[PDB]
Amino acid sequence: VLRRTPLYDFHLAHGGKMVAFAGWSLPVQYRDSHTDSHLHTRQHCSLFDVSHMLQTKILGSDRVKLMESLVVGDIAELRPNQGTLSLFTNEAGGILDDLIVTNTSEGHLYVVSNAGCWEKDLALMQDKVRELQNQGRDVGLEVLDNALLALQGPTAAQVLQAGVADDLRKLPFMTSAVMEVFGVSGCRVTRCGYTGEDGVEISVPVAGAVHLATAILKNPEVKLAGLAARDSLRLEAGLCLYGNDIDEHTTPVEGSLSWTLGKRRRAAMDFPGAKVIVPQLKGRVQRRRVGLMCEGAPMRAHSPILNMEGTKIGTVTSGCPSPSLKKNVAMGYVPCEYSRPGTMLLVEVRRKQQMAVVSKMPFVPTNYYTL
Amino acid sequence: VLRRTPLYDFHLAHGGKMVAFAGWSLPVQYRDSHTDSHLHTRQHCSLFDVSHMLQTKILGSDRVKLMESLVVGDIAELRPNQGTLSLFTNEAGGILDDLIVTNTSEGHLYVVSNAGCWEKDLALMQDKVRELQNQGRDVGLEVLDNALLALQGPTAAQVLQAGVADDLRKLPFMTSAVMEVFGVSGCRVTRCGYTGEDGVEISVPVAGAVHLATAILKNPEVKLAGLAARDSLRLEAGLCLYGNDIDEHTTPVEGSLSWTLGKRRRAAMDFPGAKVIVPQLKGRVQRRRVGLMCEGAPMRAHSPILNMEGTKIGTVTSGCPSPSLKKNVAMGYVPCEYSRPGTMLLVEVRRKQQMAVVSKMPFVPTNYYTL
Repeated sequence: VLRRTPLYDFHLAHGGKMVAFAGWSLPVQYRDSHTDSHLHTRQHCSLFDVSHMLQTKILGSDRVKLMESLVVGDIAELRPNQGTLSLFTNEAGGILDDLIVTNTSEGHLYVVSNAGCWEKDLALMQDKVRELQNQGRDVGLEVLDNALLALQGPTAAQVLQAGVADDLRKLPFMTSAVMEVFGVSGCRVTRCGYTGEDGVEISVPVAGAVHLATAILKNPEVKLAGLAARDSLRLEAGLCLYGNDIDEHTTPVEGSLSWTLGKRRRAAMDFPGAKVIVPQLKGRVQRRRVGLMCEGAPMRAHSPILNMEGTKIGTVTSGCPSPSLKKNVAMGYVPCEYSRPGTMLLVEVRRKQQMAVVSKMPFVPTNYYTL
Repeated sequence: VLRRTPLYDFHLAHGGKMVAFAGWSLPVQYRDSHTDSHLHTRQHCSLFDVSHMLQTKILGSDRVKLMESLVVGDIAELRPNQGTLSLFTNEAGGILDDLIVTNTSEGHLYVVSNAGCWEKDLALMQDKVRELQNQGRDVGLEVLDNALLALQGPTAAQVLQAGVADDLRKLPFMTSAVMEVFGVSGCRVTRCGYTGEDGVEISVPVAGAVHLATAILKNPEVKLAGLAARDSLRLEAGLCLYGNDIDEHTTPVEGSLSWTLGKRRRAAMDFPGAKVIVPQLKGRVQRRRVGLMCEGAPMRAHSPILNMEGTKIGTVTSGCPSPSLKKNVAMGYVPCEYSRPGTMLLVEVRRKQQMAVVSKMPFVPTNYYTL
């Protein structure tokens, strides 16, 4: 039995083709092809339903201490209403999940993590809360019930602007604020996304979720976008998909996510998994996540990657055709000496080797709104 | 990595033999044999750590409507601070989990459900919360972070009475109240248990959990008890163990839990699976959960139950030696014609047919405290 978000009937009413995703029923696409939906997102904007993601709040005076004991980012340095992408890492340096953490001006941390890792992540945070409370510290956690919508694309901001009093130009990439959206009070708008385009994510009380979705969709610039387009868009943007490109068996260094380590904590070697991660940062690491491009048929997950001498050196973790570049793009792991952009490699596609080239990611330049 | 309750160290210092249980680290027993611990519980009182159980609060003016859309009991009829055992059912009439729900004098329902089904149960309630909010109703859900202790036995009330101002003789079976216990304020004490004896359950803030357990244990009447004893006690008491005696393929009627079906609920047919369940109340049921007793080798779960001619008619769901009766006890399903107490049957024990007798449950008379 698949779980349903507050927009379930909304999706079906608009031609959504529902499929199973992390135990939820979500549209893989609607009436337009996922390829056209993908292109529409980069020229205008698309609305995605991400209400299945886990939304939590960390309360208490020791909220930052709790969070930093679990993630690799510089959380203390976050200014009010400023957030950062980060990772949950275990003592061995493996990635438990990727997330976004925001320091709200309400005195709490607002966290959003993967739908497919909600049981694991919630238990992890609960365990830490329990640990700290037993030590007499002040901390707590709340699971939010709000729906979550993502409006992404070059015209996403202007579409939302018609529904908010706040001048969105004051909401730079990775900052957020609580505002009334299209009549719905208590929404949190964050300048973020999973597409590489400018965009916002809206945490909206369920009672007003459908109203908000409809209000946004009424704008000619907007079209709904499903799972397929969401995947091709994030891949072109060089963004990881937990469970595919990174997992508990990959550290932030192997995953080419060294940038997620907080500036202060990286230099101090003070973060979860540092004993394994630091030596890798210095160079002692066996593999690296790289981007790959090729012609012909698309490279797919689990496909072997070989050098020109017939030796298997790695595996593709994600891959699909790129509508924006009209080439096939993919992510995979290869030894460091084969990770330089421009390197030619062989990838098994449909039981036959195809010539591919290592490419620097993102494949499609991002268009974030920064000051 | 096993999750730890706040009493992790407490258990280790008291001789607790830790084992994995639903992803948590809990003592299967301590220094005393589980059979002696069992006998101790029915003569004095034992302390059990059940902090791994899911504790949730349902908020809002429509909290009762929400819970009733998920359970089979008459929740509205519960007096302030009165609770009842109930069941989450699916549209097929099967049971998703058993639970205890209390209608607190505050503005919320206090729910306690199985650790082994927390992911399932939490998702069920959270999704229903969102569905009702979408419909314009007022409801919410909070996951409590408190520990949970159960003090069970004929001298349990006497022991706890030394740590509370409230007159426990005025706290009847299945009623509860917020109290300061042994110096720890904000605890919720409920007159309930999983042993058949008189007893209480104490929801206590993590910060004061160890203090409370330590204080309770100072009284010589008390001895810690683990999982093995917990299981033999509940079985003798005729109490179900979700996943064993009842599951998604057993209705409340087949599971001999017709009493959990609310009078009003039966007439309204407004609970999941009512179309299937209610009709069975007439007698249209193919099987029924019963208690079994025998000598020699213990009856074990999954063992076939046969009539005296040797024809298979059912299956054992739970079984273990009974310290209180000095015989073997078990639960299982058989057609209604063989459910009358005293019925002679055969059970495949250690690959051999062994004679058993259907026994009325509870096997051991309960000692619940009622006015």
